[PDB]
Amino acid sequence: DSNMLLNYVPVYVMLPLGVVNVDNVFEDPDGLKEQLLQLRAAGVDGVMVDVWWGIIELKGPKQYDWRAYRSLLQLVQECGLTLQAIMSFHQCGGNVGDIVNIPIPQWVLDIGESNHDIFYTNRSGTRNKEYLTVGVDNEPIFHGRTAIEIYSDYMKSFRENMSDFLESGLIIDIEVGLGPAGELRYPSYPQSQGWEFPGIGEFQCYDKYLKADFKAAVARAGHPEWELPDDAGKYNDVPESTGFFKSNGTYVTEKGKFFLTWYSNKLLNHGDQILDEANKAFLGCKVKLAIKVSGIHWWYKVENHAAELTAGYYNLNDRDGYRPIARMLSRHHAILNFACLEMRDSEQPSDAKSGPQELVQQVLSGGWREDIRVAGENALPRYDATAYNQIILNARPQGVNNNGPPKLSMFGVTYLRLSDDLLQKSNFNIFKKFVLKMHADQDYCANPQKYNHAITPLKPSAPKIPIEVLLEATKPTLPFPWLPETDMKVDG
Ligand SMILES: OC[C@H]1O[C@H](O[C@H]2[C@H](O)[C@@H](O)[C@H](O)O[C@@H]2CO)[C@H](O)[C@@H](O)[C@@H]1O
Ligand SMILES: OC[C@H]1O[C@H](O)[C@H](O)[C@@H](O)[C@@H]1O
Repeated sequence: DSNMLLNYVPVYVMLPLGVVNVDNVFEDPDGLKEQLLQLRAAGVDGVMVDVWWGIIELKGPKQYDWRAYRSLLQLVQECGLTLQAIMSFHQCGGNVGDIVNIPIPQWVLDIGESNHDIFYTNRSGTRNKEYLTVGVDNEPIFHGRTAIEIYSDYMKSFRENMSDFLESGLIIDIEVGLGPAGELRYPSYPQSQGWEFPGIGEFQCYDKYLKADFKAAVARAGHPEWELPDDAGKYNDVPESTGFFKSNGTYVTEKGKFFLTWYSNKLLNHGDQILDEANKAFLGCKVKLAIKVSGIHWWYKVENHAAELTAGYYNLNDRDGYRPIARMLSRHHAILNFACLEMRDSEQPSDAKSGPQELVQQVLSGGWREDIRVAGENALPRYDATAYNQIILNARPQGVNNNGPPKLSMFGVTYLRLSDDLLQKSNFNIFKKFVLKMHADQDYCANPQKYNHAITPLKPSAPKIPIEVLLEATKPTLPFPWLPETDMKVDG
């Protein structure tokens, strides 16, 4: 058991969307309690929850109401579960699975009415109101504050008002929301605008701030006449139908490469700058910082990787678009939370040129190569053994080490999502086996220190890493070898 415990990978479960409604009311504590108690008995280590900005700071600037969430955290603590708190600076409602509508603060939306450019904008000019464009990160246009200061003040307020829960070790990590669905990405595949899998998506850098940023950048590059992509097609196009993504297309020209570098760099800096504020806000707290990276697996199997590119991940067969993110996270001692841990290529339609298995291997490998912790989540609801086995495989790519800790292991997996369906007899029985196998056949272990997941005070961010150094991580590397199947299947 001893050596097996060092192979233990913690399992968390996402709480239902809207547990705290838009009116900032913890609607059904009794119902939730019964569910959490079932998770506790099942061996689950903790749960994850969105701490919605649009709910908390709804009244106005710096008018936070943490009461309902304090009641939620209190219940979670009573149920013997830890918590992964997401600083959700995005809207719930327009992405897959969003069954509740929670917009960002109305007072922010009011400003957006006078300044439509605070929203990510596509070439056609459609404004996406689910998140504030990186373009206004440092624009003091929100009643004197910049978007990043809003995020900073929010996290500081969270840290002080939840000081008791933090001190007791209830919160294991702060998932810093960095864009749509809390992920560090552009809203390139908006269901709200008609996008449907596996559309290549669209670049979202047309708001006046980003556009001006781009124009200034190209001018300094000696090409002031360069314009943003105008041949990348539309949301539901396929790569070959566009002049930008077709073979020998614009994406490989000097202009295209410059744009893609600029576009993706905006995300790297966005995450770096906001994480700077997160390290400040939670300095000294016994919690770890983490960010979420979306798994854009469609088109991964074609040389243009169109969907990843429009999403802001400049990843190609000869350019690693994720390792730079991992390197950026290292200075913050932050965790890279990646999705698609449950997917297998065979489950995707052939016309999508989907490579979730390879993508996961690349991202996790890059994280470990950069010596950072990598965690993850299943992208879509799954209750089957096939899904759990794939997650367990990714959790320990080279299996269990009976002689000690595994060389490779994810830092944790958060399951989407707690629901009535999950708790049904058969589904829950399979889930319990999933938890057991993730735990390397060991019983639930209340003290993380036992499996080398000790919680220590968050330290200050290490020195800033120059963009040039961050981009050195674009150098392609071989992924770590993966077993074809886990050695710890939920069944046989
Ligand atoms: O509650 C967490 C977030 O869940 C959804 O976003 C998921 C998305 O469903 C999944 O496919 C992807 O892999 O991860 C994201 C983030 O966990 C909601 O759409 C978000 O609003 C929530 O914050
Ligand atoms: O809506 C976005 C989702 O579209 C599809 O379901 C993809 O399979 C999934 O990976 C992605 O997150």
